[PDB]
Amino acid sequence: PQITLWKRPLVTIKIGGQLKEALLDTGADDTVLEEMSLPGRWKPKMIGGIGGFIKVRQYDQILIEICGHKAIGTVLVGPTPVNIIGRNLLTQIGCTLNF
Amino acid sequence: PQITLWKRPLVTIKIGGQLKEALLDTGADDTVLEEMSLPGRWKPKMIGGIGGFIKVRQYDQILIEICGHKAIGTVLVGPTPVNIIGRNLLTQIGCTLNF
Ligand SMILES: COc1ccc(S(=O)(=O)N(CC(C)C)C[C@@H](O)[C@H](Cc2ccccc2)n2cc(COC(=O)N[C@@H]3c4ccccc4C[C@H]3O)nn2)cc1
Repeated sequence: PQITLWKRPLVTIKIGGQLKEALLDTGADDTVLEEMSLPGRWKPKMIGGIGGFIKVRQYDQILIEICGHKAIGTVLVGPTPVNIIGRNLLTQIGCTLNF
Repeated sequence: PQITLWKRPLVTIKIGGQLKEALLDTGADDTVLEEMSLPGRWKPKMIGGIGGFIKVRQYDQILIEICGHKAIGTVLVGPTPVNIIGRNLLTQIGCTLNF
């Protein structure tokens, strides 16, 4: 579908058998979720944004369904104040910007 | 035009008679630029992101040209590490998300 930007581009995602809401975010290279229960191993990480840096857990090859589109890829989990879908998954679901 | 997300969606902008590069960013409600010389009055402000909060200067009704599309609107200026175009201007240039 097409989505306009008069409101936040929020979508429903399924990950780890849990349902969540997340922001389609073209300015994020990576996908970052608030703390949640995930299975398997993780690598410790740091990412920066406006405001300063956060330590996150990098999870690889995780399956995620994004407004019904499956994707598999890296998901970082940590103190973000908003669930964010970044370019690493946006490309896999065929998402593009048009103006 | 259409832009895919395998790379950062960076565009050229003109603002205050200066040329800059900026990130098309669907997860930003507002437009935020690194420190720059702007004319006229500004209001003091605070915005939050991943990482913590920043104080910014809110400038209103500023003209900005975004990859050749004019827009007029609020522009926040401050310690952001990347020039960001947010939804308040993305809608004015007719930008949309498609998947
Ligand atoms: C009040 O109006 C606002 C306008 C913008 C923002 S935002 O914080 O800038 N925002 C939303 C966010 C809090 C989820 C937009 C978001 O796309 C930003 C863009 C950004 C990126 C880098 C610096 C400042 C702004 N965003 C992106 C990410 C996650 O980013 C990454 O995937 N990692 C890269 C990375 C990793 C280490 C160091 C620097 C960077 C730059 C990144 O592109 N978090 N927020 C908040 C309020």
